[PDB]
Amino acid sequence: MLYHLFVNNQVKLQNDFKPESVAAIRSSAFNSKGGTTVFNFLSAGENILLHISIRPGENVIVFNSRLKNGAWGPEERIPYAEKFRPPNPSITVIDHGDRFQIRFDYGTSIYYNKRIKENAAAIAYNAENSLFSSPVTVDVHGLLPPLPPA
Amino acid sequence: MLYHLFVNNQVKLQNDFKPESVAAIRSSAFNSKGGTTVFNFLSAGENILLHISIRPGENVIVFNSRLKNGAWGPEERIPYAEKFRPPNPSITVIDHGDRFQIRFDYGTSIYYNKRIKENAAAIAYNAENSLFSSPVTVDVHGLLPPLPPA
Amino acid sequence: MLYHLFVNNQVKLQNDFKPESVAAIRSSAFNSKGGTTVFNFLSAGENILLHISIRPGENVIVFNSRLKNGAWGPEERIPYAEKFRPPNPSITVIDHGDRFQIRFDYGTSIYYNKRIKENAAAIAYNAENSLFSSPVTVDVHGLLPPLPPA
Amino acid sequence: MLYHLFVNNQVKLQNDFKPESVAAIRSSAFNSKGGTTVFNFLSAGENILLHISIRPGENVIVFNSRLKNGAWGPEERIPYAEKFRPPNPSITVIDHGDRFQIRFDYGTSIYYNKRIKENAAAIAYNAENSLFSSPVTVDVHGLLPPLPPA
Ligand SMILES: CC(=O)N[C@@H]1[C@@H](O)[C@H](O[C@@H]2O[C@H](CO)[C@H](O)[C@H](O[C@H]3O[C@H](CO)[C@H](O)[C@H](O)[C@H]3O)[C@H]2O)[C@@H](CO)O[C@H]1O
Ligand SMILES: CC(=O)N[C@@H]1[C@@H](O)[C@H](O[C@@H]2O[C@H](CO)[C@H](O)[C@H](O[C@H]3O[C@H](CO)[C@H](O)[C@H](O)[C@H]3O)[C@H]2O)[C@@H](CO)O[C@H]1O
Ligand SMILES: CC(=O)N[C@@H]1[C@@H](O)[C@H](O[C@@H]2O[C@H](CO)[C@H](O)[C@H](O[C@H]3O[C@H](CO)[C@H](O)[C@H](O)[C@H]3O)[C@H]2O)[C@@H](CO)O[C@H]1O
Ligand SMILES: CC(=O)N[C@@H]1[C@@H](O)[C@H](O[C@@H]2O[C@H](CO)[C@H](O)[C@H](O[C@H]3O[C@H](CO)[C@H](O)[C@H](O)[C@H]3O)[C@H]2O)[C@@H](CO)O[C@H]1O
Repeated sequence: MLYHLFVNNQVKLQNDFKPESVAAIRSSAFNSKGGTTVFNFLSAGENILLHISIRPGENVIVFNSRLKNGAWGPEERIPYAEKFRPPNPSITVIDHGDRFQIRFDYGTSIYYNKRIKENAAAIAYNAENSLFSSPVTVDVHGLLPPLPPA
Repeated sequence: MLYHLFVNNQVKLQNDFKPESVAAIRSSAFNSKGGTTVFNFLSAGENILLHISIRPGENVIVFNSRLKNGAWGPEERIPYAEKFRPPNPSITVIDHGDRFQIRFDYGTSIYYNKRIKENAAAIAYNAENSLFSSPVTVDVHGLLPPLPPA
Repeated sequence: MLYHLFVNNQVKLQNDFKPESVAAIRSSAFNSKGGTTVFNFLSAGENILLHISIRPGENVIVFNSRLKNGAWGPEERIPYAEKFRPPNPSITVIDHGDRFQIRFDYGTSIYYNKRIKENAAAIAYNAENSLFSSPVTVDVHGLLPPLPPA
Repeated sequence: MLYHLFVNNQVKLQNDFKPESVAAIRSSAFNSKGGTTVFNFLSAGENILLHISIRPGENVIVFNSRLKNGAWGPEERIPYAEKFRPPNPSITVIDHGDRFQIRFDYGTSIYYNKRIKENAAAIAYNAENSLFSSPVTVDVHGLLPPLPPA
């Protein structure tokens, strides 16, 4: 399923993003002078299951979770440098049941253990001066599709 | 290369769309009550190498070519019905040197012999009440990529 | 990297199967009346890092590990029924660092925590009356490749 | 549909190779010192619809056709040099109705107008000292599949 997720907006998923699901986010551009860019996977009740806060200025990517009216929990962070590949940077998220796998253009995958046991009903995209395009292309799969030889 | 082509706008290709090139156009939606939707492959001098006029009302898809300040030539047309597959309809265009191959979601390919011997420098998208989303996702290849087993 | 793995034989990998690596095994046939079929991921020292024993007669698929001249460890099982799709069944294995993910044609993935900390140097295929063809096609990737829309 | 085509043998297709069909042939090896290697697309009546003679020693690849007990027609040639990419060279053939498109690893496609109007029922592979592995992996599609971003 293809979705066009606009900045400071979100997309309501046709089906719940759950175990086996794969979300491939791709941007048509890379704005070098962009600021903090955020992607959230939200449950039907608007809980933030997965929070991805890309911070060029602070040189880190922060992962966290939070209930709608709750506080953020401990942060899991990695360095921002050498993760995205211009001019079409991407972000791939896979639900492995007990944890999410997050892959950028470079480096090894990032694994984030699930904190809120609910499936995602929507994906949000927030930024004042986005690092990526608006919208970003989002292809969501119910399971990993057949792979090309290369 | 990924591009986001907005309605009544166009995208300047990073490289010329020429023999072997493949353009995969995908829409995040299908507007059943949409009107005539148009896609043009333009040369650097703005000649319309390939004109694709999808007409739901007239129930036909018309293919043609025209120089910037010239007149349209003879039309090559096929029935509109049962070509697109909602909710993510697509259009694939391949440059085979002496002709273009155009493929929709259903039916056999359409072959259109080249009339203006120039390479395409941009792709335009025009519609008053588009049948597709805005923008549409466009992945352009310099050659056919490796194919998945399915 | 493409390999042709023959029954009761193995293939030596050009590169070590390590974190991020993906192996897509595909069969050109499905012999419904075949017997127990095994696939092993071996280390350079010939330790069996991942043993996949497909037993149609016992209606089960067994996962385990063992040192070259050591004993099998505790078994991890899953039903055999409705996992493979004829006439071209497949098995996909992905190294996630701390565990392997194994996916068949249907159902959820199976996750197997690593027990021997070494990378795989070869993949073996054993059977007297295999459920699959000989050889089976094996495409091995250093990392997940770009994914098609479907 | 996946097939394993062994040298000096052939595979009978489950479906007729016809317009829109695509056959991706891939080798698990490249024997630079091999000799002339041939691939034929045959009709049910065993007419050779498309003959591809790869001759490294003559530095040429020859295309032709001929009836089961008939004579070769006029040859269509292209240089052999820099067409294949080791260690996993490939050959892709697409049926465009009025002609076949043949693509190797490098260079532009070769187009061959159909001379015998029948669909292919089998694909043959012949060689005394093949440039490729035995068997070669062959994935046959009824139509072009969705394409990955790259
Ligand atoms: C080094 C360190 O610990 N710094 C902390 C900051 O990371 C932290 O900033 C917040 O971090 C959370 C995730 O841990 C979010 O990224 C949060 O931003 C998001 O929530 C905001 C409301 O809380 C607001 O809605 C933003 O638009 C949205 O992006 C971010 O503020 C701060 C605050 O907790 O503490 C620092 O110590
Ligand atoms: C049955 C028949 O022959 N009908 C003819 C119409 O198809 C034709 O309409 C024009 O067709 C051309 C392609 O053949 C274009 O689609 C054209 O529209 C486009 O160009 C316009 C300017 O000429 C304008 O810019 C539109 O926005 C753009 O989409 C379309 O008008 C008419 C006119 O030639 O004749 C009919 O006989
Ligand atoms: C219910 C139960 O516990 N059954 C046990 C069997 O599963 C088990 O069978 C062996 O299981 C291991 C995996 O745990 C292997 O699959 C093993 O087969 C392989 O090793 C054999 C030598 O041990 C032999 O080489 C086979 O060819 C090879 O495939 C399989 O026999 C048995 C024995 O451990 O115990 C049962 O209790
Ligand atoms: C420059 C030139 O014209 N050379 C001609 C050769 O190419 C030609 O060789 C034959 O070419 C055809 C294709 O046109 C085949 O490739 C043929 O090989 C195949 O058929 C053989 C029987 O005719 C035999 O069965 C081979 O095993 C099989 O691969 C190849 O010999 C020759 C002969 O036609 O004439 C040259 O003038």
